[PDB]
Amino acid sequence: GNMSFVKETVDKLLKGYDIRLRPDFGGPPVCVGMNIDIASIDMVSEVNMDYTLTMYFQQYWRDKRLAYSGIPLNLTLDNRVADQLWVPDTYFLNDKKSFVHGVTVKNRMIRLHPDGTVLYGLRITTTAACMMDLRRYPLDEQNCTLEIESYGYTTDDIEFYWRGGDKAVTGVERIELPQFSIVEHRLVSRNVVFATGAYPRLSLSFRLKRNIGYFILQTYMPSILITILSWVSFWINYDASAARVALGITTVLTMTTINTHLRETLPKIPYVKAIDMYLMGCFVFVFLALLEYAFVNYIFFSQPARAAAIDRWSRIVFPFTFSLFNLVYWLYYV
Amino acid sequence: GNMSFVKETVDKLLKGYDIRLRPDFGGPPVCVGMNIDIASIDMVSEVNMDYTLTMYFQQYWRDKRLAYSGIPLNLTLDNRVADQLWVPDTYFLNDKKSFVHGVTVKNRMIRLHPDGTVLYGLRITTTAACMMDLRRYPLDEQNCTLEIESYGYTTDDIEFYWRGGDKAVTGVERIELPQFSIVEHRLVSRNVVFATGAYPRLSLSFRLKRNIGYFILQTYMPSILITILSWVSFWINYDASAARVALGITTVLTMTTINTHLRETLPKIPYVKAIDMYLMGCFVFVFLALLEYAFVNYIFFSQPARAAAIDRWSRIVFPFTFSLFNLVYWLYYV
Amino acid sequence: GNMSFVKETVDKLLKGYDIRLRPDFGGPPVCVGMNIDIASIDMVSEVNMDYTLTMYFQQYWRDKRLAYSGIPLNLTLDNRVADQLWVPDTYFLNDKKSFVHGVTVKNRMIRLHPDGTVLYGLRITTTAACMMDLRRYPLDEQNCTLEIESYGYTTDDIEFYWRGGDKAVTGVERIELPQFSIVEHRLVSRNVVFATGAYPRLSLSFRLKRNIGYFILQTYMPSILITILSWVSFWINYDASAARVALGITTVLTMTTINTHLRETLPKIPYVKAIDMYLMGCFVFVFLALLEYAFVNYIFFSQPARAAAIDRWSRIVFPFTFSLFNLVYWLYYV
Amino acid sequence: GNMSFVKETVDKLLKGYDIRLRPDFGGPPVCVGMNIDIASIDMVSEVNMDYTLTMYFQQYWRDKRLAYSGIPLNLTLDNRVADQLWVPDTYFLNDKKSFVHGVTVKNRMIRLHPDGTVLYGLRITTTAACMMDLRRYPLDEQNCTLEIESYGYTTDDIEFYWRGGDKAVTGVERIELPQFSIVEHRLVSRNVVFATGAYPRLSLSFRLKRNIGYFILQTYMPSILITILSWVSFWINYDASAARVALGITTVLTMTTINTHLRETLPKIPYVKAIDMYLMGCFVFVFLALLEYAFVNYIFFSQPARAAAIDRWSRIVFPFTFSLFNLVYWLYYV
Amino acid sequence: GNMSFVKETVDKLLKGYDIRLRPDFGGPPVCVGMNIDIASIDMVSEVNMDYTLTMYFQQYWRDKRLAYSGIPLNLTLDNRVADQLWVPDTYFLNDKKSFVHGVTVKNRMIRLHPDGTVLYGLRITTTAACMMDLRRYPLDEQNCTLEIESYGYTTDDIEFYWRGGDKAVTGVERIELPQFSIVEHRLVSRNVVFATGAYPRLSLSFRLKRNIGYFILQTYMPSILITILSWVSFWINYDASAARVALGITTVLTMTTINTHLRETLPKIPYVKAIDMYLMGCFVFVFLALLEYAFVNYIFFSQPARAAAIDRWSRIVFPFTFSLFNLVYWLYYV
Ligand SMILES: *[C@@H]1O[C@H](CO)[C@@H](O[C@@H]2O[C@H](CO)[C@@H](O[C@@H]3O[C@H](CO[C@H]4O[C@H](CO)[C@@H](O)[C@H](O)[C@@H]4O)[C@@H](O)[C@H](O[C@H]4O[C@H](CO)[C@@H](O)[C@H](O)[C@@H]4O)[C@@H]3O)[C@H](O)[C@H]2NC(C)=O)[C@H](O)[C@H]1NC(C)=O
Ligand SMILES: *[C@@H]1O[C@H](CO)[C@@H](O[C@@H]2O[C@H](CO)[C@@H](O[C@@H]3O[C@H](CO[C@H]4O[C@H](CO)[C@@H](O)[C@H](O)[C@@H]4O)[C@@H](O)[C@H](O[C@H]4O[C@H](CO)[C@@H](O)[C@H](O)[C@@H]4O)[C@@H]3O)[C@H](O)[C@H]2NC(C)=O)[C@H](O)[C@H]1NC(C)=O
Ligand SMILES: *[C@@H]1O[C@H](CO)[C@@H](O[C@@H]2O[C@H](CO)[C@@H](O[C@@H]3O[C@H](CO[C@H]4O[C@H](CO)[C@@H](O)[C@H](O)[C@@H]4O)[C@@H](O)[C@H](O[C@H]4O[C@H](CO)[C@@H](O)[C@H](O)[C@@H]4O)[C@@H]3O)[C@H](O)[C@H]2NC(C)=O)[C@H](O)[C@H]1NC(C)=O
Ligand SMILES: *[C@@H]1O[C@H](CO)[C@@H](O[C@@H]2O[C@H](CO)[C@@H](O[C@@H]3O[C@H](CO[C@H]4O[C@H](CO)[C@@H](O)[C@H](O)[C@@H]4O)[C@@H](O)[C@H](O[C@H]4O[C@H](CO)[C@@H](O)[C@H](O)[C@@H]4O)[C@@H]3O)[C@H](O)[C@H]2NC(C)=O)[C@H](O)[C@H]1NC(C)=O
Ligand SMILES: *[C@@H]1O[C@H](CO)[C@@H](O[C@@H]2O[C@H](CO)[C@@H](O[C@@H]3O[C@H](CO[C@H]4O[C@H](CO)[C@@H](O)[C@H](O)[C@@H]4O)[C@@H](O)[C@H](O[C@H]4O[C@H](CO)[C@@H](O)[C@H](O)[C@@H]4O)[C@@H]3O)[C@H](O)[C@H]2NC(C)=O)[C@H](O)[C@H]1NC(C)=O
Ligand SMILES: *[C@@H]1O[C@H](CO)[C@@H](O[C@@H]2O[C@H](CO)[C@@H](O)[C@H](O)[C@H]2NC(C)=O)[C@H](O)[C@H]1NC(C)=O
Ligand SMILES: *[C@@H]1O[C@H](CO)[C@@H](O)[C@H](O)[C@H]1NC(C)=O
Ligand SMILES: *[C@@H]1O[C@H](CO)[C@@H](O)[C@H](O)[C@H]1NC(C)=O
Ligand SMILES: *[C@@H]1O[C@H](CO)[C@@H](O)[C@H](O)[C@H]1NC(C)=O
Repeated sequence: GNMSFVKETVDKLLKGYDIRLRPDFGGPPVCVGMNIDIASIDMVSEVNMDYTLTMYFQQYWRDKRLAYSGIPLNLTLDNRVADQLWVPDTYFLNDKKSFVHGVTVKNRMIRLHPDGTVLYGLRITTTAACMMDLRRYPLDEQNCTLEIESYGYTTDDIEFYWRGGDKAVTGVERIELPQFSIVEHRLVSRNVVFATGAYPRLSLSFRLKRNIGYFILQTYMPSILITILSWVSFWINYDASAARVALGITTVLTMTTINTHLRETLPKIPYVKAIDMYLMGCFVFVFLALLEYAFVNYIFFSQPARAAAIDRWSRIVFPFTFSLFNLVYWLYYV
Repeated sequence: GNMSFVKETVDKLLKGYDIRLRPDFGGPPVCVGMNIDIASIDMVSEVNMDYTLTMYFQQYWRDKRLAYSGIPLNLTLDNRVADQLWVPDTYFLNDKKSFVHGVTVKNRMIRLHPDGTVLYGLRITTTAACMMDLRRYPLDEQNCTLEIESYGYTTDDIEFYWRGGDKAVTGVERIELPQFSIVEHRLVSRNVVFATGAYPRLSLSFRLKRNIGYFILQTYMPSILITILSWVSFWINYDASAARVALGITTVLTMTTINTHLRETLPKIPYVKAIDMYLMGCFVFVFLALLEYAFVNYIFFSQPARAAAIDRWSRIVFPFTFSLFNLVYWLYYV
Repeated sequence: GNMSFVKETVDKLLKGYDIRLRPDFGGPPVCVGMNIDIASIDMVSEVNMDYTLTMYFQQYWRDKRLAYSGIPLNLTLDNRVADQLWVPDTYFLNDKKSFVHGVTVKNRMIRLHPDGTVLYGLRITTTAACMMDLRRYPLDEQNCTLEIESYGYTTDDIEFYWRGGDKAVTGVERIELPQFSIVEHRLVSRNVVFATGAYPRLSLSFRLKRNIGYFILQTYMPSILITILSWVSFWINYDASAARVALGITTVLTMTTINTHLRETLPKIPYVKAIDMYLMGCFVFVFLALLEYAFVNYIFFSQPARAAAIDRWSRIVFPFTFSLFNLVYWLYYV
Repeated sequence: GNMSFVKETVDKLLKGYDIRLRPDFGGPPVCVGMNIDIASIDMVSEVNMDYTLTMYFQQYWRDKRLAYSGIPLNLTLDNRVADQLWVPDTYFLNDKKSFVHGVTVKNRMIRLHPDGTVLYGLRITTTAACMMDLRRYPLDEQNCTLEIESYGYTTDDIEFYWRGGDKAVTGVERIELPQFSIVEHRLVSRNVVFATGAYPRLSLSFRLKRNIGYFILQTYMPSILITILSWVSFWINYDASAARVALGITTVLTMTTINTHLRETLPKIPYVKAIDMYLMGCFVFVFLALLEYAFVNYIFFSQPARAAAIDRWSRIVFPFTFSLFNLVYWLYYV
Repeated sequence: GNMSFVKETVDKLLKGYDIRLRPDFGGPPVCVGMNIDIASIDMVSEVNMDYTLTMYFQQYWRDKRLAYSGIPLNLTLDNRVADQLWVPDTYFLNDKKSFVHGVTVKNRMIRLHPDGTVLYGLRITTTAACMMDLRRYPLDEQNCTLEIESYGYTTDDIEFYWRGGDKAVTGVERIELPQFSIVEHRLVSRNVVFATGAYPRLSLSFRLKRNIGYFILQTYMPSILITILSWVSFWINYDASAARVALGITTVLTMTTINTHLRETLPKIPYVKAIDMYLMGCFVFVFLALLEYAFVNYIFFSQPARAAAIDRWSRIVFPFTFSLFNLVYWLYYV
């Protein structure tokens, strides 16, 4: 109610307050509770192995030196006063690049409570590093984490606990990933023992299961249809060598074009993937079909009956072998 | 007219002023009237799901600590004095990267009125996230919003409203996006009850309808023409096996190439859209035409009359099926 | 010319000087002459509809409060003194991203003259926004401007004029652009009546004409060559249908490939372009050629005389129709 | 355990501490031990010949001006006090771009010991430059270094050394790169004599060996298969001129397409590489095959026995010559 | 060397020192000797027409106001002290983005000598604009200059010179450009008479000659081979019309594909280049070959002897004309 009285109280609290000293200095470690409200996951990139995360990050502790009485109201002070208070040396272990928004002001909130309780909130957009195993891509299921740790202090000086247990991290439900779909998020709290000593550690881990419909429609289906078309050559009269040659080589060319342009579109992740195995299997299949036709034409003149027998045998073997290969591929990667 | 008198008045007003105290602290919430004058909309990135906007953002309120007498003319102060007054902690809920233009000086305006009225203007460019459902793309209509909220204060301390009813936001017609076309913009003034409590909320949302002519001329028309060309093989005698084989397979190759180049040129949004269904339908059609020719060629030796009848049936079946497919597609996506 | 005396005079002038108060407060508006010396127009990006510019921008204005006497020289002070003066709130209406170079120091020059006049120069690299009309691309003629306006002051307080008349802008001739040749630059001074009174406005506009040689040699010529090659099928014995089918379909494939690759190379602005119209016209022509050949081959057995007549008439019509289409295209767009 | 007593001790330590003077200024050089704990290696781009690194950098030394007695605790101070001390002018010789993360605070640790020993830690993400000789790419083996030097001081003022011997650098094993695989890291400590004087110099070097399986699967195998397909025309009766013409020319087109697409997908370093030699060799082989068929067709009508002999000799020579070329390629570059 | 005495000396020197006043203000100009030690040149971009350069920039002058006595040893100070002295307003005329490396400390050095001599060192990376002409690309040879000039002061107040003559710039030998090869570097010390007076201007120019082997292997050789293959149709019996038509049209397709892929790979610089003329020439050659064959086929039935004569004449005319064109081209650009 009295602006001047509140100002006097705040100035008295700030007077004699040494920001260079943590609260309860020389005593038991000060516990800090952390709450994360994930506004949205911006973008996941396999090329850079990173995901952009936008969130509200709030820390909660108690500083005795800041305890004040006579004003029952919680004091949500202006952000600019935050520079005048001790704050935890919280940082994210695996953020490649992070920043705090500043429009129209720094997205920063300080709230004091009569018992000396301090609440400090930030709005952070951080690009965290998530190493991914893409052997089973695009049928992959990644597990991307965000780590939180104190920088200078140890467990003897500061301890981290999740504020609210499994309810501490909110907003997972409303996250919209156009390509992925969040399956499960977990919170872990523990201590990491470096050679220097023990440090607090908090981990927020999501598991993301990748959508597959787009890759089935746009990637696998063209290859399957090209492989099927390659078998048209079998039901062709052997005398019409020109048409069979044109069909086989054109299907091979189409397979090469789709493979290379998919590689161009798909991320440049340099190692083997399931999609690569399937595409090379289809390519080997069409190549073998053309080779079989060449063998048929070669032995066609000497033993036409054996050539016809080979052609009709391939008419069954090639679709059968392709189906068997597809069954093996789907079982292995599902 | 006396600059010394004005300087004395300003020094008196700033003397003892506490930036940490909102106007009428401990009393009624302070009303804030916000206006946005949009300069232009830069880009609408579907890949990153965000739009870039530039606007003059003005906040209007009253602070009694700044009321002065004797000077009828309003005080248009330098932008640096804004660092010494109190300003609302306005922030944007769905922004990813925003900044204030500072050339040549920071684009910040402070205007004080004799009755303590304060007007505070910025020139802000922001990249606001906007989740897009591109299933009906490119025939889709999107709805991109901009949310404005007080980061620290609650509805008990501050209240937002649009200064000027629905005339608060201007320049919508002056926006000229080459790609989209603005349909309707709405201003919403509400309250949101988070776990902490109630916050004001001002939402300015546009609905954009994507222009279609470019995709009609550049994407659908070539696919339709290739589909039509695939039907040429029907008006060919079965003897010209090489001719029909080459025609069908080259139409298939052309379809694949145009599909791949459209996929690469179009945004890499990795899920099924309308255009992809259309392209796969056309590809299925050319595949079926080639397969039909193969079947006719195989059965022509045994039952030439039956094969000729099947071909002449296909001559009309294929265009009819394609027309039905197009009708179904263009009803399902209109 | 004593260094200590000069320092004392400068301190005295800065003593009792209020930055927040404009000169001639509550009196005549302060005139501000402006000069621009353009160093180099970096790039003109059509995709982002913007252009990068680098220039020397100088503001020249009288100031009674800074008048000094007894020193004949015009003081040239460090940039770090400019923060202690009053400067006009000049900004640019349509700069997406503008900044001032700061290596090895801020490119800011302050010069004071005994009569109280002040010269203030900056070196600025600004990315201005230029909305382009590409309906006649690449034969377009853009008009890209730069607007200069006061931010918080009105014409009742500050006036902008081009100091030097039509010569106030220099270095336009030395500008070099890979794709454009500057035709004409214009300077305009006016006052724009916003809601909050009038505002001074200085517009500097350029008209840019796009070079056509690269597009002619790289886009239109190959399309014309393939169009001509389409007619080759006309001077072919129709009995050998396989060769003609291959020729027509492969010309269509080549046309599609070049069209897609030009789409990939050319900017991705999604609407109608003259180049697009030309490419679609050529594609339509080759498609019609293949269709005519198919119809001739179909009717070749009913009456060879009619087929030969149709073929020989096509040999005349298609070059004639193509020439007429080219005439229409080059006359409509020029 | 006395807060005010420790504050007094810290103020006394900072009382008269001159930052601008090195410890023991004018006396023996101050030995500085350095440790690096590498968090991760972000990426290794050959396009810019640079790799991004992130690590904790710790400097350990002694300053007599910062020695305290009576307080057994190691004073772990706030980061903001680091600006009031002296720290070595350590810098990296080849950092194109580097920064210190500031979320949630600048990751800067200051720790003081009773004996005046100071430990100073930073979390640095940098972009080191690493020139690469990719002639043997993708079978290359890069040597990428990070060099550390004093910017202003000489060996007479400061002497860098590795703290704790070769164990000064940790986290090498935890580094994971999708494409490479660390073989060995080395630490070098020395002095470098310039014209001005001798500078201490530290060097941390990595030897990265590139993974080869991805390119075997993606690039070499398609080319080998295309070469084998080109060989097919040898086992084709020379009467089928159209068949062999189509086969050879289509194989050439396929080789061109894969060559161009692989050149685009691969990094754009503009000089010769082993993979380029391999692709040009395959192109040479397919060109020779088509030329051989052309010669056989030309001489076929005159001396058919000679033409058949040439074809059957090509049947053996071409696979043999290709095997020899592959042997040369996989012996020289391995 | 006494710490307290040195600190007293430094404080005395800074006592009353005015940064805004240049040394010998109002008197003779102060000569500045500048050395540049180039560490590396990152990249040269034709798309942006600029080169990235990292260097040590050392200025050398004398300010008697800072002259000290009694300390024979030279002094080296923390970079922060540079904020309290006078330094020249040096800048680079043709830069686009420049920054002083600031890890760990700002890469800045200040050294003082008893005679008042000041040495000032920066570690600067800048992207300098170099207007590159690429008519003769890739056989071109560029001349890229970095200009250095004062901003506010003129030749009356300050003069620029190279400290070390032609040895002022070092490290040019160590520069490693994979794309280019440094041929010569020159230093000039001109004066420029702008409308505001005469300014010093130190120019450092490089001449870079582009390495060409990569383009010969990857760009010219495929075109030559395709042109050669286009002549295969000449050694084909005219009866086999299908084979020759397919060969010609497919060679045209391959030429178009390689030209388009080169366009995509080559920098988007939109004006005619030597490589474009060469590719257009090759394309015209294969187009004329196909046209000649078509004319031969048309005239074959009426005058078979003339057709045979034309076919046998082309086998020499086309290779001879192509060799003549190649001679003209490779003599024009070499
Ligand atoms: C992505 O992948 C990471 C791993 O790389 C997953 O993170 C792991 O999650 C599991 C749980 O799912 C964690 O396991 C937990 O470890 C805690 C710490 O254990 C240490 O300390 C204790 C003493 O305090 C020692 O005894 C122990 O040996 C370790 O040194 C435990 O306290 C937890 O116990 C809880 O669960 C068990 C049952 O599993 C119960 O019996 C307990 O009562 C208690 O409830 C638990 O064991 C593991 O530590 C995490 N890894 C790391 C490195 O911390 C992510 O979960 C995954 N992402 C997703 C979305 O799942
Ligand atoms: C893009 O998509 C967004 C949603 O994602 C759309 O935003 C919605 O816009 C509509 C209006 O078009 C909003 O509806 C309005 O909400 C107001 C606020 O309601 C709250 O407060 C009132 C009290 O003030 C409470 O009674 C109520 O329970 C809420 O707590 C209402 O005041 C508005 O009332 C109007 O309509 C009613 C009838 O429905 C009339 O009786 C009233 O007189 C009045 O005319 C209205 O209901 C909606 O809230 C917005 N969504 C969200 C999440 O807030 C955008 O409109 C869309 N883009 C475009 C271009 O349409
Ligand atoms: C790119 O496109 C822009 C427009 O989008 C062009 O800018 C226009 O340029 C023309 C000149 O070529 C400008 O026309 C001039 O406007 C001046 C301002 O008029 C206003 O203000 C005055 C008071 O100051 C009012 O009286 C008046 O009603 C307006 O409100 C006039 O003063 C000029 O008049 C002079 O020339 C005319 C003949 O043209 C004479 O009759 C007059 O006596 C006088 O000498 C003139 O009319 C126009 O205003 C500009 N646009 C804008 C928005 O300002 C660029 O030129 C174009 N780029 C290129 C390269 O051409
Ligand atoms: C990537 O490439 C870099 C080079 O570009 C490699 O770095 C080199 O590593 C070697 C070691 O493997 C370094 O060699 C060492 O140099 C030290 C400095 O030499 C000076 O001082 C000595 C006296 O101490 C003088 O004799 C000498 O003339 C110099 O003035 C030496 O001190 C080292 O000596 C060690 O080995 C010798 C035997 O060879 C022993 O007798 C010594 O006791 C001692 O153990 C050693 O010679 C070399 O200097 C590094 N290069 C540079 C430029 O410094 C990287 O190793 C490479 N990457 C990988 C992964 O290997
Ligand atoms: C890239 O291209 C630029 C030009 O665009 C080249 O820069 C030129 O470099 C040459 C030197 O290589 C410069 O020529 C020299 O200029 C000096 C300054 O001239 C001014 O000052 C003198 C008085 O001091 C006046 O007389 C004169 O009018 C000018 O006002 C001269 O002092 C030099 O003279 C010396 O050499 C000449 C022969 O060249 C002798 O005859 C003289 O006796 C004397 O020894 C000389 O003329 C030229 O000015 C530069 N041009 C520009 C625009 O800066 C770059 O060199 C080129 N890149 C590379 C790698 O070469
Ligand atoms: C100081 O400023 C005055 C005022 O601009 C300069 O006087 C001008 O001098 C030029 C020639 O150099 C004349 O063409 C102008 O007409 C003069 N203007 C006026 C108002 O007198 C003077 O030259 C400047 N001197 C210095 C050393 O900068
Ligand atoms: C302005 O007010 C000051 C302070 O009262 C006074 O000293 C001065 O004379 C006044 N000047 C004018 C022009 O009114
Ligand atoms: C010039 O200034 C110096 C320093 O203040 C002073 O000692 C000297 O007397 C002055 N001389 C004149 C002529 O003003
Ligand atoms: C703690 O420090 C305060 C302030 O210096 C002092 O008054 C008090 O006596 C000290 N107490 C002890 C036990 O050192």
